[PDB]
Amino acid sequence: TGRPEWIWLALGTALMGLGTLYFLVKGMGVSDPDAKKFYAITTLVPAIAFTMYLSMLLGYGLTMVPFGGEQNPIYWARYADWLFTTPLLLLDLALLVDADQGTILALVGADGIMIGTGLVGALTKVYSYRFVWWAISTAAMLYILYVLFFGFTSKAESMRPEVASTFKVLRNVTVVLWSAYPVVWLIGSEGAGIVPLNIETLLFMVLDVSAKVGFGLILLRSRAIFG
Ligand SMILES: *C/C=C(C)/C=C/C=C(C)/C=C/C1=C(C)CCCC1(C)C
Repeated sequence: TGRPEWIWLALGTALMGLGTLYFLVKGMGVSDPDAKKFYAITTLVPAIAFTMYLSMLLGYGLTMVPFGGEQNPIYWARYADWLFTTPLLLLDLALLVDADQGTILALVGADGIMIGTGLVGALTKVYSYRFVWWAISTAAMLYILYVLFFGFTSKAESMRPEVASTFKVLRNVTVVLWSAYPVVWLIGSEGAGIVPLNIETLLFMVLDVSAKVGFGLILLRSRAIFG
């Protein structure tokens, strides 16, 4: 069907795949138990993204939703990806600063809410109500970011310098990249329809690769994953 955005879905497919393979090869060679746990989690992240990117490329995960007097193209496949990838990334961060079980539960719960309401909003047929779900989803995102910035950064002060320094960089990459998603959603096809789907796809691809492969390289190349 040659939709304008396929080139970005194809490029995201390739980068997510390359990233996954490389992390897989690199993780299989490691013998430290703790480093292996980080490797399995981190490898799974782009592996999942890969499948969803490839599916969308082949014409799946796309549904037309009515609102604003138009049949708007909505890629729901993105939420099936993010439902599992975002909490795994949070787990990597939590294991890094040795966060408590209660903290992890709250972050994942908040993450599930962010993705769930995000998807409900992306499927809502009442234009103005789309933004109510988006508002609720962004709020949950802000809760998560608050915890990583105020809770975790504090927690990282119990760890060695290199562990705290690695966490700060990953914390900063996450805060910057994650905060951008709601904005893209708002001005894109899911929201105000200002930015075209092809460009929107290009934007999500850059953020996704960065948030997963970029994040992954930073973490797995560090000495912080060793027990
Ligand atoms: C690999 C994917 C990552 C790191 C995805 C992060 C996605 C977000 C932080 C998404 C946030 C959203 C909102 C705040 C509100 C509207 C809908 C979402 C799900 C796009």
